[PDB]
Amino acid sequence: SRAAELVAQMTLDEKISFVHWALDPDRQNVGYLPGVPRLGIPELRAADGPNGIRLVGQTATALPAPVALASTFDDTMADSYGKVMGRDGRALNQDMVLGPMMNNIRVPHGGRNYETFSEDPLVSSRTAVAQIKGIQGAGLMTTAKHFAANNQENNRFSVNANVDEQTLREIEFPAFEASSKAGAASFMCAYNGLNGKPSCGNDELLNNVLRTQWGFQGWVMSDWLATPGTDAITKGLDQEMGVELPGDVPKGEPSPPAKFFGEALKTAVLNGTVPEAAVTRSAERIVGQMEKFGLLLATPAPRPERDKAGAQAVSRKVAENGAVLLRNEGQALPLAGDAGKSIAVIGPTAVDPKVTGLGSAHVVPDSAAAPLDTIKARAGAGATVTYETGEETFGTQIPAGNLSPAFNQGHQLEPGKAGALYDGTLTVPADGEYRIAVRATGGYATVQLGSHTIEAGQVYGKVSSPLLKLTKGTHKLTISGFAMSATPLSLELGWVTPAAADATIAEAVKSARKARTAVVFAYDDGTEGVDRPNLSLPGTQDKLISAVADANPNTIVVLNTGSSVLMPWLSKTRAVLDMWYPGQAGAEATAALLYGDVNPSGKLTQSFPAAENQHAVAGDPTSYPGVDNQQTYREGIHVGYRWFDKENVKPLFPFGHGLSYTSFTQSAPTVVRTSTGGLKVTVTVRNSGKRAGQEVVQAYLGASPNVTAPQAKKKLVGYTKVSLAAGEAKTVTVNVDRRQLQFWDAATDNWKTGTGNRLLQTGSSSADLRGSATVNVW
Ligand SMILES: OC[C@H]1O[C@@H](O)[C@H](O)[C@@H](O)[C@@H]1O
Repeated sequence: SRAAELVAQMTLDEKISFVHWALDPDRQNVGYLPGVPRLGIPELRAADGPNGIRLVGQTATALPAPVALASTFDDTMADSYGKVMGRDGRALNQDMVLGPMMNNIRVPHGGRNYETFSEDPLVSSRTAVAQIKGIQGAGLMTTAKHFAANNQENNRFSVNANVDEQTLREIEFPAFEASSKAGAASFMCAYNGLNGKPSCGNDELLNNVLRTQWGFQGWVMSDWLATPGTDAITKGLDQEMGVELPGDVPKGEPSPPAKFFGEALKTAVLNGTVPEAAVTRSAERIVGQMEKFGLLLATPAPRPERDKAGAQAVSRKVAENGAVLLRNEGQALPLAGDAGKSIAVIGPTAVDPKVTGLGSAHVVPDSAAAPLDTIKARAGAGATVTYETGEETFGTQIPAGNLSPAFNQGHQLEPGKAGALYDGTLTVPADGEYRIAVRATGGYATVQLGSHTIEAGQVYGKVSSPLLKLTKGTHKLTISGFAMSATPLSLELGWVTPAAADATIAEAVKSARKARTAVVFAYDDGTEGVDRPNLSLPGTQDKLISAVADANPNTIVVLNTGSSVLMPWLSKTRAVLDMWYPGQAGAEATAALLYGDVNPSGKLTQSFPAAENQHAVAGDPTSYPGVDNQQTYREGIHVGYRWFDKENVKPLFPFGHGLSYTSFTQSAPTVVRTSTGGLKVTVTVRNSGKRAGQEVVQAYLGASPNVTAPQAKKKLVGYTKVSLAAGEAKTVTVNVDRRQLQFWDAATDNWKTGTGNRLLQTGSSSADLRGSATVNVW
């Protein structure tokens, strides 16, 4: 390997150039390094993110949400997803993607739950490794993130999470451990603290666990402005990400200075307070990955062009395989015969599709079809398909009546500039619930109305419009923002009053009375940076669905929601199809699933609570979100379905749930120990219905009678998805790795096998387990 010898030839300045990301000269991505031309080491570029390459001013494939990929329960889908991402990044001049994210889904409100995989470590580990191998086999480096315990957005910049060792080793770490062992090029350390030190300054995490124990060969970068000090380079952090940015920086200006790993690091090396060996080691790790990826060849592999058609096909297939049919009463779905030829489509995401979540993972595709249009196509020319908005997101510009001083709507700022924008008062005509709508183009704005903060700008979608409970009278309103370099910032301030919502609802209801079938699209607003304030659909969408389902007895809800959501209207509907955020081909996939051209086969990767405050972290500020910047993961390993099982609570929908348009039968499982002490579980699955479909056979193991440490009531220990023609049977193998039969023994500081007679259950969801065997584990 040449990397150590090349670094040995570098000056201290040349070494320090690798350890802090600078701005992209092209002003598109997250970070750039200049390399060292005299040594044949090229530039390095990194872009977000976990569901496709995000570049300012350059579109790329917007894949379905990470949660949708995980809900396929299919490692081959993750491989395909990764190959598309890697090829797009290579084609678009990048060398790394900043993903995947693989934090556990712990908090139902967690803003970024859409951007990660599961509440279960096995599903997270399998999805992460298959995607990383796909991205890296296409030539692009990955960045497993956010190491570790970044399971919420609330106060992520300052909170410290105290997590016991067994919980870390069994729940949060497995996907990172598997990603390290699969050769992920890099890790990104988390904003939050872990067990008393910032993750990005935690030697136990980044050196002892990650390197001494797991053997990680790559480098660790910080999250954006998460580096805690210059000394962090001696604690396992190799690379500082972030600089101060008023907003956008024009092309041709210098990159703003690094805070801790630039000038300050040079000063600390030259005065002896940081060993030069630490800089050398970090540069060697980076350059070693560049070598492994072929970047140090005198003549490197030529970059590919985009394969837009193949990317569309994979995006479609993932959405078709990860959508979850939650409810389907009396074969309401698939739509067929007259029921499929007279439809009232309702909801804003039927015409402005919900393609990706909000935040750094947001991707704008070249184009995305509208579900209204793909439903119209599929229903056929003879059909009647109507459309009503149902749920307005902007409403109308707030009357000048209600604003003091008046707000100058529209143009705010000339390209480049930042500023305060507005300092004034909003007068509310009547106590009620109002959407307050902010529509920014050409930059970003931040609106503070009373205690509420609203961010608006491209990664936050076309409009930001939270429903706020406001009393009659005045409320403080301040605005500020910034323009991008090419484009002035323009900004509109609107509202949707209670009356305006009722009128839009009534118009939708009328269309539902007229059609045989009502298909209501409903969406949520999960974002990086803050958690959802509650688990309900935002706005007035509950009231909409309830009114439509009261008026039409054939109401189907299509969810474009990133995580769990409450469904108080559930019993009034006949079917609910969860498309997650389904990516650029989501509309095509949605029409195909609705008509049964594809048979739903996704399963949930997380538990949906039955009530706002009944879930694993509810009712305890020291567990969520923390107090005085401190939280403790008091549930331990009993998170997600493990918590519902421990507490004997029935969730709205359980882990592993997902219906099909066909039926399946399963035999009892047969089990044989493998040569490594794992298990090979065999189940014969028959499609006993009339349609081809896929089933996911899930294996759960009960507690060892020989272990006194915490154990889950049942643990997912393997799964295998199978495709069956109508009438067809296949004998399916479910592999159980030896590690799944073990627990983390916080005495021995090591894995220990949980021996003795244990219950093995097989079936098609955590709540539909028909097959069983006693397994004597040894
Ligand atoms: O965009 C750069 C980074 O921004 C941070 O706010 C996010 O936490 C990271 O996931 C992302 O990669």
